[PDB]
Amino acid sequence: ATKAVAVLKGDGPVQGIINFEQKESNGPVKVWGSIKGLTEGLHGFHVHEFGDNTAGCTSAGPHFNPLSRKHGGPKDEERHVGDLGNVTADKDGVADVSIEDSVISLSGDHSIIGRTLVVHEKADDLGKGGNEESTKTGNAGSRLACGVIGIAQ
Amino acid sequence: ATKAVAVLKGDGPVQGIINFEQKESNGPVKVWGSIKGLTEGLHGFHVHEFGDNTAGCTSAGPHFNPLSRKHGGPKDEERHVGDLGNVTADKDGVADVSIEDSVISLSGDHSIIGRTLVVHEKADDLGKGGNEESTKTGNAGSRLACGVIGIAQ
Ligand SMILES: [Cu+2]
Ligand SMILES: [Cu+2]
Ligand SMILES: [Zn+2]
Ligand SMILES: [Zn+2]
Repeated sequence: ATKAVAVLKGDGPVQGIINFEQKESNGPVKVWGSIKGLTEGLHGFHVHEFGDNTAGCTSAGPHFNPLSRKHGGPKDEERHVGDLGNVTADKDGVADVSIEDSVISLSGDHSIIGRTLVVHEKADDLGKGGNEESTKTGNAGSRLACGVIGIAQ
Repeated sequence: ATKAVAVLKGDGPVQGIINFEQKESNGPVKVWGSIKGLTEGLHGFHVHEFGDNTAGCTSAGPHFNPLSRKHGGPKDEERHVGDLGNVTADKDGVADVSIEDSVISLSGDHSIIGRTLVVHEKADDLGKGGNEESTKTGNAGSRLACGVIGIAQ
């Protein structure tokens, strides 16, 4: 898959469309798009294991983590594959997302296709917060909106 | 993936949740579940190509057809990989689904993971409807509800 897409929808204001592009299977993938209805500031943004939205964002499970690593930030080695960090929402509550990541992929074992993109209530502390939650979730709070990552063109 | 799920939802009442299970990579996918809000009778059931929902069901594109054959029903040679036939809606408008299929898959070129499951307005003439549209859609009409097929536990 050179391209994927996810429509984030939630039980509330937050919604947005996020796009993933991988030009070759070994390449970095770029994730760009808009999330709306956020509060201003930092919000955790991750790919969660399951593409299951039967119980909303809660059925997606924990961060996608094929390597059984601990939680980190995108630049950390000790991170989970789905740790894309934070995205910032401006004053109008809008996140113009722009991330480039080389751990996640749209093909093979680290494929994020069919899994869930989630945008969180609070900032992800990037595993630097010094308590067990930090290394699990990054203390990023609830899942405001989520969507299953699907194949695009 | 041994399991997958699609939460079927659209612009009106028609909604449902369809599960997929494939016990070995080279064996059949069991699909099962219920849709609701359907008019009594038969409804086209197909996996469309893209799991792109930016435009609702409209952006999902054509029937997933990796080997370029023409539209058929689940049991034809000349079928498209996404051609899963028709579900039947009872007088309360609930359609229960049990399908075992050997052409779709949850792994490899035929993988329906990350693509869009669509329940249609009208019935699929199984491609044997005799006309140029029949050989593309089976005349199933509007996309009433759809979901991107995600990986499940
Ligand atoms: Cu998360
Ligand atoms: Cu169709
Ligand atoms: Zn994580
Ligand atoms: Zn077809």
